[PDB]
Amino acid sequence: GYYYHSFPNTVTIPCHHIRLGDFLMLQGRPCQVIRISTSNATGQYRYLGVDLFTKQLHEESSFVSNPAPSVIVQTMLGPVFKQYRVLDMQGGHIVAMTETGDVKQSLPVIDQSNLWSRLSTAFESRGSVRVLVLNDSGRELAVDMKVIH
Repeated sequence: GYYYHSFPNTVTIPCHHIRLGDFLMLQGRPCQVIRISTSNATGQYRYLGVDLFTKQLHEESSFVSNPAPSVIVQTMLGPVFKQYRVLDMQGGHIVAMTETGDVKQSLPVIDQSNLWSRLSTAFESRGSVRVLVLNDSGRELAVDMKVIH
């Protein structure tokens, strides 16, 4: 929103800031966007994405909000990520630890954009590596990485 005018574990993203490859909630599912089009009927943006967990395709159109006179905004929802430290890497999954010390013994890593390989080289050469983590009804998934500098 803004000052208050408004547009779970999701943030509102204006559509002009959405690009191919971004993660969005489509039909309630975390997806990587693979196509952006415009509806002939409504003129709104339409998003086609691949579910990060199930790999199924989902489509959803933007939501048009009009919170104030002459303010008209198309938005989608994106997921909120958690950042965990990486303590160990064993056979496609990692031992991670949260900001408060909570150990996650077997966190799977998404098979996407060479993440396991990029994570391993960054881990091999550990303290500065973080994983970005999404949750699907209790199921956590490492979907990206970050080296803190």
